[PDB]
Amino acid sequence: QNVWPRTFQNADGSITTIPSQPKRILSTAVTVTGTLLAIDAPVIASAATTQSTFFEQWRKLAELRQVKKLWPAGSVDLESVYVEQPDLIVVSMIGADSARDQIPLLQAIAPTILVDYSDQTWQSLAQQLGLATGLEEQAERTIHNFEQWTKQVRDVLDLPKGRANIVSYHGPGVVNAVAKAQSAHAQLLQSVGVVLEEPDPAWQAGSIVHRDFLRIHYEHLTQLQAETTFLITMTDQQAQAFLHDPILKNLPSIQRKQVYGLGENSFRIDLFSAREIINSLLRRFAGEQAQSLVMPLEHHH
Repeated sequence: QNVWPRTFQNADGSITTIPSQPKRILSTAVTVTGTLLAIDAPVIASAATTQSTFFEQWRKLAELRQVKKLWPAGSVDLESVYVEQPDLIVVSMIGADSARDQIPLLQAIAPTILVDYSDQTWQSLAQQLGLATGLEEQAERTIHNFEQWTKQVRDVLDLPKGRANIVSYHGPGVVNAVAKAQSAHAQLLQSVGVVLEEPDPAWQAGSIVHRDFLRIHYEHLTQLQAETTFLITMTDQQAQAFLHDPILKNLPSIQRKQVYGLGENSFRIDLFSAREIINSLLRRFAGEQAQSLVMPLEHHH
């Protein structure tokens, strides 16, 4: 019968023994909280962004589930963790929201696990979170339902002819970026039928490398060939700056007026920002097939 206690494999190759199924999960990493919510884990409290907020893709869901907002990233409050009486404490390995250095102190309060969201998809992260929480079946269900959804959406979209690129636009005089072939963004769009133009890895600027984005000198933007451009972290209103950038006036996507914001929450892909992104593709490209496939933040509360 027993699958508790169990031992969780932390992202750094350490381990953490979890004596019983956690029912009071506290997240020290605002980024991880999105995926805890995605699999309906019993999260009772979560740390926040440096700006003391929950990520907007899921904030409303966290508030609805009464997830207590804790400290802003960068100011881990060990005493508030003690107060929450957690039975599982979740820490990220890499990022502003990472409480990795506090693991020894955290482990003194409750079983503390270490996960990495920076180097894998939310889906891969969801599977690991399922093991830590006994929600393996829920993780798979969430992942699979989502996959089936993208298959359904793929069938109803009427995308522009040709290819698209995925750009993070900051304008002239500054490093810009293009989504890489293995990025979560590229995989998501490809899953609903978008055919992508990939960036030249030679364009790499500086020494900071990320899984999702190739960082590049602004001047390389003029070399993009795709007939469509999707803009990271931008609304269509904000996209105007890209459309009206005189240096970019010859881009095929600008010539065709096929430049589209991926939305304010599209920097990082989790279930909820992915949902928003896919919803925007339905509304733009699926016509009156669009609405019935649009997915809410949640339903059947």
